[PDB]
Amino acid sequence: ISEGTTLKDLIYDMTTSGSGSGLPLLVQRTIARTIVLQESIGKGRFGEVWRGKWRGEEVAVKIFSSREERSWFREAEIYQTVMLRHENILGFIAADNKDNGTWTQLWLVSDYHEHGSLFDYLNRYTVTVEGMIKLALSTASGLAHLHMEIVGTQGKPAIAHRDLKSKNILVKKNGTCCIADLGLAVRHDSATDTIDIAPNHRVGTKRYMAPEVLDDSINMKHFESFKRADIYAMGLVFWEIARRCSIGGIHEDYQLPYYDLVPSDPSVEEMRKVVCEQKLRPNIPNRWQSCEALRVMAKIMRECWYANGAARLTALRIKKTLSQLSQQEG
Ligand SMILES: CCN(C)C(=O)c1ccc2c(c1)NC(=O)/C2=C(\Nc1ccc(CN2CCCCC2)cc1)c1ccccc1
Repeated sequence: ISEGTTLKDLIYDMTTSGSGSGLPLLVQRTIARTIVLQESIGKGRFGEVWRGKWRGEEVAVKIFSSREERSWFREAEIYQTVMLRHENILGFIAADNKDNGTWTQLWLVSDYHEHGSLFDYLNRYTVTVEGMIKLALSTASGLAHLHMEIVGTQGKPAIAHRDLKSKNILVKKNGTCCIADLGLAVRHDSATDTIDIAPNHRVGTKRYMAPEVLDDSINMKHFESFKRADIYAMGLVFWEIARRCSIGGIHEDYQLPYYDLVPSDPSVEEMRKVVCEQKLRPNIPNRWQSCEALRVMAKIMRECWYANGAARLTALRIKKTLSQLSQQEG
């Protein structure tokens, strides 16, 4: 990397390039070994997220442990060798392995966002009518790009998230959402009908798990079942976004789905009794019937919380309906 080059210039070099893939392997190795670590920003299920600084500019670094090498490679392979660079998808920068053995350092570099995740943003701030649509449209457009498959070698395979939640979705400076953490994700090619992962066990957060996954009725051979499972998880995220929407002071306190039906850190058996056995779904308050924006969101939510997978809406359908709703108020 030559003198005077900035991170903002590097983003343009990979996005407007001939191939929509990431930065070169030698360039990616240089970036990771130049990042000045400032402070630990947060932690999830795999690794620890740290706030770094490359040539003055703020950057996000995910330091993975030597034991969790599977989670590091899966995310790095999905972010690189596919061609997926979208506005509503986390802007990947670099992936590097420093040492060897038990003291192996696994790094994952991406764009930094001051507001943080949707979970931290909603618990701290109250959204407006126009703002609520912007967060929902971006989340719908994000998964629409992931599920979209372009056939002809130069395109991208169909990817299912498998673990969609408010903690996994980050919010940008302009109030736009970007999908993050693709460590548990699954790739699919329609030309040969093959899936990279080993399908046999349940994955992700139990709170956001689909009923088909919970009662083992899900057909793991079918890729559409994984796509439809993400739609149900997106509907639970859509429930909490519209809940914090204030129309003249009237707004509800931020709570996770099934907060009154399930406690913190739930088991497989406990979540099965609410979703599968009793067929209970998150409560939609009466005040939501007042305005158009809150009423349309509630209609999509019930059309995403179906017991049957095939009956649920598609990622492009939620994207198209929200785009028409946004045009009503600009
Ligand atoms: C390519 C793999 N990586 C690095 C990620 O997936 C990843 C993960 C996480 C982040 C990120 C990227 N970029 C960020 O800005 C990230 C995160 N940004 C962030 C930035 C600032 C805060 C502080 N926050 C506290 C609550 C009120 C609002 C401000 C909280 C989170 C982050 C880190 C840990 C858990 C949840 C969110």
